[PDB]
Amino acid sequence: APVLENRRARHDYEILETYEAGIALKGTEVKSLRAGKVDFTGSFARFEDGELYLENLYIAPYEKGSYANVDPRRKRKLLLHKHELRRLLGKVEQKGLTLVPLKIYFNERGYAKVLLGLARGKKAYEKRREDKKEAVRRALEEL
RNA sequence: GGGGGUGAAACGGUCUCGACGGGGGUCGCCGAGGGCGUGGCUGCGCGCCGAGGUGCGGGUGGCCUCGUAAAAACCCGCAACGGCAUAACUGCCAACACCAACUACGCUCUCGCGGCUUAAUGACCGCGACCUCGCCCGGUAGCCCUGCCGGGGGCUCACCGGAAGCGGGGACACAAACCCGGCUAGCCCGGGGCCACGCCCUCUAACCCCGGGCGAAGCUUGAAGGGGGCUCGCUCCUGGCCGCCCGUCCGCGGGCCAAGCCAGGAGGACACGCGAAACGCGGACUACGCGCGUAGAGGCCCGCCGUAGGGACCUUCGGACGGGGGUUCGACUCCCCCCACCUCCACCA
Repeated sequence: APVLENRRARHDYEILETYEAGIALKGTEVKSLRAGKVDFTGSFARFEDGELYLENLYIAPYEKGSYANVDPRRKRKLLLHKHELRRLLGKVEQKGLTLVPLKIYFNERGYAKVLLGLARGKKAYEKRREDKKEAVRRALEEL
């Protein structure tokens, strides 16, 4: 369906700030999300950058047999002017509240976008002893 | 085996709200103290020799060219530089140290009886020692209080000793081999007077200090002065020397002074100064030597905004429907047409 979502932050983690970005991609992914595939892969980013390069994300290839696609979890440009794209960047390197795809989707005109945020929900902070039990019961179920 | 469903949530209005990459602006980064001279000064300039570099340069012999000409080298560096990146740790496998129960501890440092400190048990303390040390009194040797008034402070186990008082043991680690407290160093022999409006003989000082004497030998008082003994002119300052010629070199000329002498005067010292004159009109600047013309890395102005060049950035404009060509804003669709993988079709050798 042309609006779906990525639940890897909605029972697992969830957001502290939300943003969205258009993502150019080579047409070979379009029918698969428009029909009904979704993703849950761990996106990351690396970002001493002018824009904000996302690392990893499946829209899925469209398929019958082999088709003409190339792996979707490659780098993609992210639409938004540099200054407020630096607002999405503003906390991305804090290693604890971290970049997540929230909802892959298309706009009304059929071009692809991703709702994005920065999130946590397992533990108050990692690498502590105390709150790891809440990261394996609770933060794989609730939020 | 081929033809075609189809790889899009819109017949076209399909301008992902917003990326990039060319613009519109910039103009700071950006081969640069935002400049450069195709130009000028001082009676027409300027020297008496000297410049240059390999890719980018530190260094280095004046290699060498060689004056109508400021024209062609090199050892070594730059080469060297050990650059990773989120949101879920609790798993695999590992460990920790002194004493008097007893042999010195209260026992220094060779012996002998009691005590009783864990039984320190004849070494401590109350005491019995040859031989040495100490207190306390006496002597050769040591005495640099060398005045009197109260007391000649007064003697050292050094060299010898327990006698007039006495004690430990092989070390009880000394103070006197020079001392306290009062009168001007008294009592008294004796040296001597200098420096600050120059000093002292006279003076604020019985003239005096006090180095010093009797158990053994020689420098001052002064805060102020008329005259004298000392090194003095009381003490200093009035005119000849000297310092200087004004863009680089000078034609034509030549006086005075900050200040000591030789030598006269003036105030109370050497506490701080009484008016004749050092430059001025010009003679050149290779146009009077070797030379020529912008000499060849002096010193300041005058004239061209030196280009906005040399660069890279924002927003903003141009966008990914499997690719690939039409094209009124895109266009597997409206149309030509390439590949996946399926769906429909005329066949045995």
